[PDB]
Amino acid sequence: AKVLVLYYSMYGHIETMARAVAEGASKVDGAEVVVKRVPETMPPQLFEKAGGKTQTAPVATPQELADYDAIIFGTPTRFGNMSGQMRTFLDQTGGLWASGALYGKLASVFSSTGTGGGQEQTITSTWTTLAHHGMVIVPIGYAAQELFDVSQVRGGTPYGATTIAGGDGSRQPSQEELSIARYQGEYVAGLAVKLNG
Amino acid sequence: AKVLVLYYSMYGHIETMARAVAEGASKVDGAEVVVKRVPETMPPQLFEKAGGKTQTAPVATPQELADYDAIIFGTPTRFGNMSGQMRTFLDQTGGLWASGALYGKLASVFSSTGTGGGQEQTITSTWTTLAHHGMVIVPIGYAAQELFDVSQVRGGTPYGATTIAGGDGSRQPSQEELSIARYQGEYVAGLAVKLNG
Amino acid sequence: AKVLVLYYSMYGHIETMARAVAEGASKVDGAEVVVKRVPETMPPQLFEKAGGKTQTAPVATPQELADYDAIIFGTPTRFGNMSGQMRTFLDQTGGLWASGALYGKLASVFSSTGTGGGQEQTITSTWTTLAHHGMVIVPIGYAAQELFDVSQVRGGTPYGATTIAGGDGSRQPSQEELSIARYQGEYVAGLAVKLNG
Amino acid sequence: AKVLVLYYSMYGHIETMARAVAEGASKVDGAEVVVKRVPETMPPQLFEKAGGKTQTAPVATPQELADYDAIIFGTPTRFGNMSGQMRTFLDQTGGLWASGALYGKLASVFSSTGTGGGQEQTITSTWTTLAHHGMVIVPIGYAAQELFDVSQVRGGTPYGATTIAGGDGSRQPSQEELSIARYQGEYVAGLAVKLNG
Ligand SMILES: Cc1cc2nc3c(=O)[nH]c(=O)nc-3n(C[C@H](O)[C@H](O)[C@H](O)COP(=O)(O)O)c2cc1C
Ligand SMILES: Cc1cc2nc3c(=O)[nH]c(=O)nc-3n(C[C@H](O)[C@H](O)[C@H](O)COP(=O)(O)O)c2cc1C
Ligand SMILES: Cc1cc2nc3c(=O)[nH]c(=O)nc-3n(C[C@H](O)[C@H](O)[C@H](O)COP(=O)(O)O)c2cc1C
Ligand SMILES: Cc1cc2nc3c(=O)[nH]c(=O)nc-3n(C[C@H](O)[C@H](O)[C@H](O)COP(=O)(O)O)c2cc1C
Repeated sequence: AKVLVLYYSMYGHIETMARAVAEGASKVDGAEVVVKRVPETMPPQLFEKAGGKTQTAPVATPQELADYDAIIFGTPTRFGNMSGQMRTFLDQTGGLWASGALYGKLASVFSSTGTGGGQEQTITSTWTTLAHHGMVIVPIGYAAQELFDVSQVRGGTPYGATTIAGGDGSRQPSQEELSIARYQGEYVAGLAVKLNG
Repeated sequence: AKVLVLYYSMYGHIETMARAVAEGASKVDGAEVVVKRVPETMPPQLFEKAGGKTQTAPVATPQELADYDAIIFGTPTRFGNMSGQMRTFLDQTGGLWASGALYGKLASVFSSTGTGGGQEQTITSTWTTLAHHGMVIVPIGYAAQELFDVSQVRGGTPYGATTIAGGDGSRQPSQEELSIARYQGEYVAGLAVKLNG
Repeated sequence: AKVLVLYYSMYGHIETMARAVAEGASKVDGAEVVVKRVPETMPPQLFEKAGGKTQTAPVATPQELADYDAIIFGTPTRFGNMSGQMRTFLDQTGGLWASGALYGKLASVFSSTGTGGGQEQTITSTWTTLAHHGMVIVPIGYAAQELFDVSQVRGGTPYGATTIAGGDGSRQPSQEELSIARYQGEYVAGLAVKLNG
Repeated sequence: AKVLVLYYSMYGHIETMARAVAEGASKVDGAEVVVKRVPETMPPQLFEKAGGKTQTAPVATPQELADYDAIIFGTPTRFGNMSGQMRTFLDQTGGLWASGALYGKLASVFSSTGTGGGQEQTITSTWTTLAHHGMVIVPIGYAAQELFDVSQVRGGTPYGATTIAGGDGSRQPSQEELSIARYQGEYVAGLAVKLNG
């Protein structure tokens, strides 16, 4: 089964999560795992001035999403929705929609926020779009034990992995957050192989 | 694979839809299909005096949900949520949650409304609960061609089948609506057999 | 203006929050503030055996909601929805709906969860029902400074105040959580007086 | 009071609805109504070649939103979310967010879809973003009697006005749909004047 980890990141938090998701998915033998980012929509000069992070991941095309058995989408929140960059990219999948190209493929979502608020809404609003394409939606539930720990500030929900970046973006994804992300990658890839071989 | 069509219906619109879902599911070789309703929560006298419909489907226990590979949940809307009956029943699945009993099982949802409003929100808000149980959520997308037909008033969404009961409850599920319902059962039962034999 | 704080609580977390909300609302001169609970739906013997908390607040009727200019709803989560008790109560407001009795009245929501997951979904899914009644929906945004603090585990979202009860229910609402709850009460009551005098 | 009808439209269906919203709002004595569109994000050549409609409304800046007492947002759906154009624009309101510039301002939403699916989710997912800004969210409920009419295919929800463009975009907003749109503008403008003079 082929598993695409497709993400948008400005300051690297989602990028770090995406690598963890891919690390989990890769544990599944017979899962072929690929990490790509959506295009930046900001002018390059404004991106740089804002202190955005340069990223090694190849830039995806909308069309190539059809090549995968499972797609795990990562996006930071923008006021409780996916980012404009991820939205713009998904708005370019009308050809895929019309051909039923993503129908029955697995979909799962992970997110990042500054201070936690909107992390659930970002994931479930993204599920809406996945459903229009007839993708099978994969939440993570409470298999990841870290979800029971309320001793430290941490992202992660039953809807999908998340990270808390801090108001000023200075936090890095924690061990527990990354664990949950790895689990989500393992679980989705396992399902993809179960379904598609 | 074993498929439970689990529903609440007061006036029979969801009951009718549930039978169509079960019909569709039973078309799949290897699928064992069972239809049950959740308990009424209204006092029986008030149920009858409001004109509630007597139903032949047996009443489910929370515990028996563990026995199935796929559960297709049907509920009328109550102001854009699942009904109190369905909510009260799902509130009794804490034991199943604690044991991971529904984890990884397929889930899908169908709804009914008087005049359309809330039919999407009923489905997607039900998905939230399914996700807490770690169920794999199955939307129907646009595979059912009736979804393209805007020439007549018609339930059905990419999130799941729906029916429009009319303001006074006098409408009966239409052929197009029942077709989408059958498609949903068949599709989900197919996935269930693919995953579980 | 008359402000109803209407809540459901099994173990007292929402009850504690509700009192804080009422404490905030009462700071607004010319706001008349009342706290009531929805009926328990569990058999009394099962409630007691589960270690449920007895509560002094009077039990509301559905009809009396019409008497208020603003209603602030509190409910614990059940898998990312409002509780069956709150759902059952709201399912009894069909008379109010048909008469437009809650139309244009202010609505706001607060929630409680064991470990955080579902706290956003509980609030926004509740908003759906409020919208069917034509209630004006009042989120709190980020006026409450505590929402910026990620140094300690704490509830509170831009959608409404929340508390984290812990997996075993042993946590009590924190100073920061209660502050946010008080703010929500103050803010809603201020709006109610602005609108209705 | 000042009312901004802020919209995105590619083929004019939301543009038509926006004009009706503005018509309704202008009926309120004391309401100053302004209609503006968000910037196109598609390359101009691709916009034209796809048959995009030239529009007379001026393009808004993020900054000018601060000048209004009520903002009524219109967007077509993109797979059950707001359009990338509207998302990209709202993503540029971080400055306004940081200063509390939209806090306590009225907000309301209207949508358009090809065949109905996603019209509710578009509205409610837009509400999420409004809530992060602390805006007071205004659904329309069932005040508009057309919402009771299931005899013809018709947009409109208790969450806000909608229109059905048809699979091929050839439908024009109907009289019933435009009536609901006008009602929404009038209602929101009335609240704006009540609160702000
Ligand atoms: C336009 C905008 C909107 C934002 N909205 C929220 C929000 O609603 N809640 C939150 O906690 N953080 C919010 N943030 C913070 C971002 O989610 C955060 O910077 C992002 O998760 C960092 O991930 P990245 O490093 O992968 O880009 C917002 C930031 C921007 C620029
Ligand atoms: C409490 C209550 C709330 C309702 N809310 C809505 C609603 O938001 N939208 C709608 O179209 N119909 C609404 N209705 C209509 C029911 O959804 C409708 O009667 C039901 O779908 C019929 O299905 P059934 O025959 O399976 O019971 C409501 C009915 C009741 C009793
Ligand atoms: C049926 C059931 C479902 C629950 N679902 C969740 C959940 O999804 N997320 C969560 O963090 N806690 C969940 N809990 C915990 C409750 O939300 C928690 O006990 C409640 O917030 C306590 O508030 P109270 O003291 O006011 O009753 C659930 C508890 C029960 C009994
Ligand atoms: C990328 C894309 C996604 C779309 N998704 C949906 C959809 O989920 N449901 C639907 O009914 N129409 C969908 N459509 C149709 C648009 O919502 C429709 O063309 C729009 O409402 C027309 O409004 P406008 O004339 O103001 O641009 C989609 C169109 C595009 C281009």
